[PDB]
Amino acid sequence: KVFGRCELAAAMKRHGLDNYRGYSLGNWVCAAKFESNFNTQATNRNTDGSTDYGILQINSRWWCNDGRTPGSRNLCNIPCSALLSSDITASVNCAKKIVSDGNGMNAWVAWRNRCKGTDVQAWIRGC
Ligand SMILES: [Cl-]
Ligand SMILES: [Cl-]
Repeated sequence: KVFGRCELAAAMKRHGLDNYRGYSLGNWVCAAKFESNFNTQATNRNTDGSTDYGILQINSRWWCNDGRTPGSRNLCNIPCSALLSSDITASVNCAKKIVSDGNGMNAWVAWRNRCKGTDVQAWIRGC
């Protein structure tokens, strides 16, 4: 499914992402917009043989297991296929592990390049 902006903000808030590990909700909505365009089924293949999966583009080298990525670590202990559900539970739970690993939201390239440093609260305005 393709979430609307406020629809995703409300779901992310129910799943505990607002201010999680120091990141206000607008960070997570902005991240999803530029990572997946709010589509829970987005996938993108990388040069290293990994693939990024779902609404938050979680990577198959470090975080989820897709069975075809060399050097897999599966630190979220989840099959990547579960991250293509229209229900964001599995992606949120893995995102919480990622953002707790020591480099904050810098794991998300699109967030680093296109959200960080902007007024991210605008992404939840009007909701
Ligand atoms: Cl915010
Ligand atoms: Cl998989």
